[PDB]
Amino acid sequence: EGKLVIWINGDKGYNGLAEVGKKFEKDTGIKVTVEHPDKLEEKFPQVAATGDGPDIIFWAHDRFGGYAQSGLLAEITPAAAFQDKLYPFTWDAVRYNGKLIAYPIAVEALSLIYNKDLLPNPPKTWEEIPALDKELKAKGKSALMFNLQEPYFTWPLIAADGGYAFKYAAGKYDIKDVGVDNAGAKAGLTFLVDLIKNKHMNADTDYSIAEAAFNKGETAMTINGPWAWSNIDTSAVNYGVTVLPTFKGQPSKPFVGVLSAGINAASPNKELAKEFLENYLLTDEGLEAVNKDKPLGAVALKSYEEELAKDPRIAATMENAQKGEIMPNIPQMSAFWYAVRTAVINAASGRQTVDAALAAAQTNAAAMDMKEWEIFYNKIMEDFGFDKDKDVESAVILNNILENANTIPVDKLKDIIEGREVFIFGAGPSIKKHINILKELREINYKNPIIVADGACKAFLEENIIPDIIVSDLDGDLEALFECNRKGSIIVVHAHGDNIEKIKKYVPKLKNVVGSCQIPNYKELNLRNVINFGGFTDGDRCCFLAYHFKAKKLILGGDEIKIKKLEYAKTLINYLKDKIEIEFL
Ligand SMILES: OC[C@H]1O[C@H](O[C@H]2[C@H](O)[C@@H](O)[C@@H](O)O[C@@H]2CO)[C@H](O)[C@@H](O)[C@@H]1O
Repeated sequence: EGKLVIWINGDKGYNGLAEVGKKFEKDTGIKVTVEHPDKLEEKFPQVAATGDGPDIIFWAHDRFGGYAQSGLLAEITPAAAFQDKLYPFTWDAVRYNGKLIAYPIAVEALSLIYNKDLLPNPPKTWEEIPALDKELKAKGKSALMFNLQEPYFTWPLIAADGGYAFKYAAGKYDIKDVGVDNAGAKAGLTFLVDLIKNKHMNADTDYSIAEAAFNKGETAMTINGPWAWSNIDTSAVNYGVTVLPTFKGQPSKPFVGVLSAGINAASPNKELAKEFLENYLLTDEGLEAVNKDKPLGAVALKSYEEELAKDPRIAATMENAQKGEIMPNIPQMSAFWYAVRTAVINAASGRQTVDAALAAAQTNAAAMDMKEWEIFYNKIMEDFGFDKDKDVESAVILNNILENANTIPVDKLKDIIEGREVFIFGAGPSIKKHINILKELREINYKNPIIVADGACKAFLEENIIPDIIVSDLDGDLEALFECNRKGSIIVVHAHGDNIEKIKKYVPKLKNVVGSCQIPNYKELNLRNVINFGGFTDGDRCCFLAYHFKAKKLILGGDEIKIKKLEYAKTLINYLKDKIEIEFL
């Protein structure tokens, strides 16, 4: 690793980035290898978490906040002379918790691309597209085709009439205020699902299918970004780039991306990556070498944007950009994108209704997703030596057992845990002291939810306080638990590679059970009786649980492999201290 490895998406001008790398090698003899693996935004966090991966990563800024909170990105500290060369708003896109975590490259915004020969007057509104499609279908052509597998391309329509991802409240994105299932979101998605049902589009259209059909003159319109103009030029189709159509009188609001280059925190060539990006790529000569391969958009480098801003296609990119919103860079963006992706794919295929698709996305958009959990998960698994495959087998087993015996619906805990000051109790030393604080606090009518770890069951019975929820792996004294379970307590049973025995044993004899697993696949495994809210120990898992179900504020009242679990606990508890009030007792 005496050289530079660079990762950028396959739809970008990586050949042009290689040209810059060749010049870097020419002057410093440092070989530069540009790669474009599939799903690089998801592969990088995995390879980087261990110390592997490229030296420089390229992607829209929206993923970089999750990379930084995981500690995967070195902090960039360019001289003020260099920062002044880039627009300040592009720097803001890559600032996370006051630290710049990447170099901004170019502003990406989707635009409407139309065939002038097939359609010299592109439509101004979505509503008039169905009439245009049947009209074009009389000539063997379609009106519109674009990638329906990535929510990036359908979000402009979903957001036109009021849809939003996370409310921007008082200078901060409120991860609790998600707007993917409000009136506007449903309206936008419905119009898109109607387009499929009415045969104006196919739910199967993906990137390649849409690009092929448009560049072959089969469809009159597509929706894509500046990177796609290069292939359209080669296809000889006479195209134009214009403003996206309006929906219900309101403009389409595409999430605007800023292509950014992050430096791997484990890379041993940090200073080399710094000089390459600052002195080779982010120059008029360097950005253009990339731009002539595949257009970047509105570049962040001021000197080079003055020339591109004259291009009418770039003019439309910014007009569409000004009507949308720069994406957040917060770590929860990964969860939002998965939620919307699944909702669209499910509502498009008809396999699920628009109402239920968005309602499911609403829950899991703000819910912690297995993206910042992949980091903690495997870190804990090999640190203790747990068998990753056994966490699978136990999670699956737990699910099948709950399919036919004595379940409680998830939203009944949502009935308890919401807008309330939930009490979380571990088996700590001050349990009796803090339980005394709570009792005299509950004795005065401040009677709000109570979630307790397994080892605290008997510690609560003795004061005749029946916990509302109990998080347990069914390891120790189960008698105290069982008594609580029928006096009202809901039991959240957690799957453990070392607990598969007692799962099959004690579960069927319990009432009011909800499933838990640590495994991060499960959603892809399509397990519907278990859930991974996040967390390692019963204590911290209680916190993820209350958080997962929209709890206002947490209130807590609780051989090295015993000391090392208490560290992951505080590690994971501090993780949520920036997402929910966490007042200790
Ligand atoms: O579809 C969700 C996806 O949207 C964006 O991905 C864009 C990216 O910004 C573009 O530069 C280019 O790579 O096309 C992608 C669409 O497939 C977000 O940047 C990305 O995080 C998100 O998952």
